[PDB]
Amino acid sequence: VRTIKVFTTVDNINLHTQVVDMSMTYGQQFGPTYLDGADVTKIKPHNSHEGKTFYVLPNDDTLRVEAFEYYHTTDPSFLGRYMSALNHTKKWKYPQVNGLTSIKWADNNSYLATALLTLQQIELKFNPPALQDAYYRARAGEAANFCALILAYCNKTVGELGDVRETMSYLFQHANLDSCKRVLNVVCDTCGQQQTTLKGVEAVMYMGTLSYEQFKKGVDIPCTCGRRATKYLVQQESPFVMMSAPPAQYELKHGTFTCASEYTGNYQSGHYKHITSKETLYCIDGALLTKSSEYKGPITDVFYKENSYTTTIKPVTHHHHH
Ligand SMILES: [Cl-]
Ligand SMILES: [Cl-]
Ligand code: NA
Ligand code: NA
Ligand code: NA
Repeated sequence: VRTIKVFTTVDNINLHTQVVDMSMTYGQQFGPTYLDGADVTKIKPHNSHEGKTFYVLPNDDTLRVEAFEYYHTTDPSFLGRYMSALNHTKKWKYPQVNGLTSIKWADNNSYLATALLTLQQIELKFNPPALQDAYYRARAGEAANFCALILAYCNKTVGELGDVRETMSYLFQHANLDSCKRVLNVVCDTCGQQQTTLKGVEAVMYMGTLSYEQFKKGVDIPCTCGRRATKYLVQQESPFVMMSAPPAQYELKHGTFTCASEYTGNYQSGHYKHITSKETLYCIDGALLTKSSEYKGPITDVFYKENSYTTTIKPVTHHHHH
């Protein structure tokens, strides 16, 4: 019997010494097994494998705890999905574009590029150590592990079409937003008013208008007493807000927003671009960069800086002048 020593892991930090029989596959001994993303389940150990680290699934109590502590998931397919994605994302390129880590287009990944660019411009701290560690590396230019984690957390495979709003939602669900608070009021014709308080992810996301200013002034909505009704922002406490809507032609004005995403083309037949407001408006499209003084396009998501906002207008005034 010929053997080699290898290490198994679920978090690539805590290692577990193993002695493997070179006459059996990794799968026969460990279950599903990966070497830096590559599936070696059906491969028998090589001499060159000695001392190397292999990912396995969290198939015993120790690994189950290590994987939960690192990733904050007990989804049994998570490690396989992460490794499957990493085998691709490690071959992607991550150019620095206008000082930010982007992603060269591959595998329908434009939604990931604009999400990654956005993260580098808003204040957001991740909760799972896995995302903390990988995002730090991404900021330094080595974003393969971070991108593979995004795929795994969002349950998207490489090549699958993704939505930026949904992707940000998943990332925010794995981020510390406990201090974020939103208070809204709805004026329902002359039938009454209703205030609502939102926290965390729900305090920083809105679907229906791209304009933060319009949300402060008021948006028209239905209520039980008709379509003469107005919803507006009373109070906001957060370091950013994200305003989203179905793609529509929209003008982005320098200095009035932080960054945005555009979706050109048709449904499930299109492409995302990133627009960032710096000294001028830069459009980052993967590895590509252009500039303009004004930008108009089919915008889907706009990000704004915030700290603390409180309205200085009474309900009836928003209802009648928004
Ligand atoms: Cl972080
Ligand atoms: Cl989390
Ligand atoms: Na950030
Ligand atoms: Na950086
Ligand atoms: Na959270």
